[PDB]
Amino acid sequence: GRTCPKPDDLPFSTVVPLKTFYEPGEEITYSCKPGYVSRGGMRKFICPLTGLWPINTLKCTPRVCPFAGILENGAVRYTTFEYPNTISFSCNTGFYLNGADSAKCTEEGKWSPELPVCAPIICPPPSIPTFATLRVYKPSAGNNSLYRDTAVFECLPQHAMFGNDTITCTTHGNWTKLPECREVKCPFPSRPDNGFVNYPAKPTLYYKDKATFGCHDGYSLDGPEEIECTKLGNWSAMPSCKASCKVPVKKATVVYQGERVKIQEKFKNGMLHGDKVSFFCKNKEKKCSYTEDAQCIDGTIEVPKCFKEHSSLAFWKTDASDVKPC
Ligand SMILES: *[C@@H]1O[C@H](CO)[C@@H](O[C@@H]2O[C@H](CO)[C@@H](O[C@@H]3O[C@H](CO[C@H]4O[C@H](CO)[C@@H](O)[C@H](O)[C@@H]4O[C@@H]4O[C@H](CO)[C@@H](O)[C@H](O)[C@H]4NC(C)=O)[C@@H](O)[C@H](O[C@H]4O[C@H](CO)[C@@H](O)[C@H](O)[C@@H]4O[C@@H]4O[C@H](CO)[C@@H](O[C@@H]5O[C@H](CO)[C@@H](O)[C@H](O)[C@@H]5O)[C@H](O)[C@H]4NC(C)=O)[C@@H]3O)[C@H](O)[C@H]2NC(C)=O)[C@H](O)[C@H]1NC(C)=O
Ligand SMILES: *[C@@H]1O[C@H](CO)[C@@H](O[C@@H]2O[C@H](CO)[C@@H](O[C@@H]3O[C@H](CO[C@H]4O[C@H](CO)[C@@H](O)[C@H](O)[C@@H]4O[C@@H]4O[C@H](CO)[C@@H](O)[C@H](O)[C@H]4NC(C)=O)[C@@H](O)[C@H](O[C@H]4O[C@H](CO)[C@@H](O)[C@H](O)[C@@H]4O[C@@H]4O[C@H](CO)[C@@H](O[C@H]5O[C@H](CO)[C@@H](O)[C@H](O)[C@@H]5O)[C@H](O)[C@H]4NC(C)=O)[C@@H]3O)[C@H](O)[C@H]2NC(C)=O)[C@H](O)[C@H]1NC(C)=O
Ligand SMILES: *[C@@H]1O[C@H](CO)[C@@H](O[C@@H]2O[C@H](CO)[C@@H](O[C@@H]3O[C@H](CO[C@@H]4O[C@H](CO)[C@@H](O)[C@H](O)[C@@H]4O[C@@H]4O[C@H](CO)[C@@H](O)[C@H](O)[C@H]4NC(C)=O)[C@@H](O)[C@H](O)[C@@H]3O)[C@H](O)[C@H]2NC(C)=O)[C@H](O)[C@H]1NC(C)=O
Ligand SMILES: *[C@@H]1O[C@H](CO)[C@@H](O[C@@H]2O[C@H](CO)[C@@H](O[C@H]3O[C@H](CO[C@H]4O[C@H](CO)[C@@H](O)[C@H](O)[C@@H]4O)[C@@H](O)[C@H](O[C@@H]4O[C@H](CO)[C@@H](O)[C@H](O)[C@@H]4O)[C@@H]3O)[C@H](O)[C@H]2NC(C)=O)[C@H](O)[C@H]1NC(C)=O
Repeated sequence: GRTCPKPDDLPFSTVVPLKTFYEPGEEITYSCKPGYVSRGGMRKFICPLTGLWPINTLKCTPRVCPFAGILENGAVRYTTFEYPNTISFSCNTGFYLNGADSAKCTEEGKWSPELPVCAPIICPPPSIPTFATLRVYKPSAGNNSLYRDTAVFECLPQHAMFGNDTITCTTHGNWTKLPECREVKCPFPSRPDNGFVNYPAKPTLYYKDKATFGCHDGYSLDGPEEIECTKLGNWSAMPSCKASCKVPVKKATVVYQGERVKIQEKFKNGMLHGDKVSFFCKNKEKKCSYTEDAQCIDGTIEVPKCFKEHSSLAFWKTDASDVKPC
């Protein structure tokens, strides 16, 4: 007699019982696979005497989970919302994901886990360190702060801040490192030889107290006029009063700070300690002029050997300063 052959394999379906041939009268059942549905549901068929399976209209399609394309204050990555697809979640800047960062459309057509929600990152009010005060703080969310809000500490008078005055509200709802404020003391600064020092009239000097230095005529400071008590207990500097130099020649054109000057004119009131200058010398061979340097150090300046004075107009090809350069 005729038999029906092995039934067609339709997409996303199973057939029960599955055999390679059937006697007329035997029943098969097509079902959608878990996670699929079809217009009509299960199709049952009985092998007819002709041995021909009739037409099967079963169309098995994925279950569709509910629309999950919008995360308030964030983003969803998805292709479609159908079984068995995963969707991914993330939050805009300043929000955190309250829930799982992914979810799956299950064979039952619901999301697992449940869809998350985005919420504002918040820090509680910050603690004030000891001997610190709070300059810049205003809450931006009820009484709490929002992500990347800042607070600024300043120390009490006579206290140095170790660390940094500005804290930020982090992603972890806690603030960045607090700074410490300790009291710091400096010794009295030493009066320099050939000068004086002024600092405030009181028995101890603290962080940020200023001392100013002066020199007697004929001396200048070899460092800054004003110094301050630093966070490490020492002073910003300790300058000396150093001796000025007499102009070492009666008349000469020199280079000072990259320009030609008359040394008698530019330094009519002496040369300060530090003042550097270049004297002009003649190369007799190549009939041209070169410079050698000289510096005022604590009342002494060494004019180069090559320099020849009584410079008006005399020596062949005139003053070294007026001769063509080498
Ligand atoms: C706000 O709120 C937040 C929420 O919690 C807080 O955030 C936390 O920050 C703290 C740290 O302050 C975190 O805890 C700590 O985690 C440290 C890092 O762990 C990583 O490395 C571990 C190595 O064993 C490993 O177990 C982890 O897997 C982890 O690794 C990584 O994985 C990520 C991916 O997920 C990768 O991207 C990373 O690249 C990868 N990194 C690594 C290294 O693999 C941890 O070190 C720290 O331990 C200290 O404190 C413990 C206190 O009980 C103590 O038991 C530990 O021993 C340790 O201490 C020190 O010991 C270590 C050695 O174990 C010393 O280090 C070495 O010295 C060797 C010399 O012999 C040298 O050879 C080595 O090279 C090395 O230098 C170290 O010197 C010791 N230090 C001291 C002082 O003794 C701790 O467990 C916490 O997990 C964070 N949580 C969160 C949610 O963020 C935040 O703190 C809050 N903020 C404020 C301001 O309060
Ligand atoms: C910045 O952030 C800070 C910190 O959070 C914040 O400061 C907070 O500010 C709020 C308000 O300014 C303070 O709190 C609450 O104030 C209560 C006083 O008033 C009420 O009455 C007025 C009347 O005009 C009404 O208008 C108010 O709305 C309010 O009453 C309401 O009453 C109706 C009745 O019709 C209810 O329908 C409402 O639910 C109720 N509303 C509210 C909001 O409560 C004060 O009494 C409360 O105190 C509570 O909660 C405290 C939590 O810390 C707790 O310490 C207290 O002890 C007290 O809790 C009491 O708990 C008892 C048990 O432990 C309970 O016992 C009896 O009741 C039940 C019976 O069923 C049983 O438990 C028991 O058998 C017994 O009979 C008490 O009932 C219960 N008391 C109350 C009143 O419920 C609230 O504090 C905050 O205190 C304050 N927080 C801090 C830390 O300062 C600030 O506002 C923020 N800044 C900004 C700008 O936002
Ligand atoms: C205590 O420690 C703190 C933590 O380390 C210190 O804070 C840090 O300060 C430094 C410098 O002050 C910050 O870094 C620098 O950032 C520069 C990048 O700046 C940007 O410029 C881009 C243009 O090319 C913009 O597209 C960016 O938006 C950004 O912005 C602007 O910056 C302007 C000032 O320059 C400002 O006027 C604008 O309003 C602002 N605009 C915007 C949108 O931001 C780099 O060029 C530098 O090389 C360097 O990286 C550093 O970021 C900051 N720490 C953190 C976590 O942000 C703090 O200084 C210290 N306190 C003390 C007293 O030392
Ligand atoms: C006011 O206060 C303090 C004194 O209380 C002064 O601080 C001192 O300043 C010096 C330099 O400014 C610092 O010490 C050393 O710093 C550098 C770099 O140090 C780094 O590199 C070393 C490797 O050499 C390594 O350990 C670390 O990575 C470190 O960060 C060094 O090059 C140098 O180190 C040596 O100093 C020795 C003298 O003590 C010599 O024998 C060595 O040959 C070499 O020069 C340098 O000394 C410190 O910060 C600090 N020192 C101490 C002891 O406290 C501060 O300068 C002063 N200011 C004023 C204005 O008076």
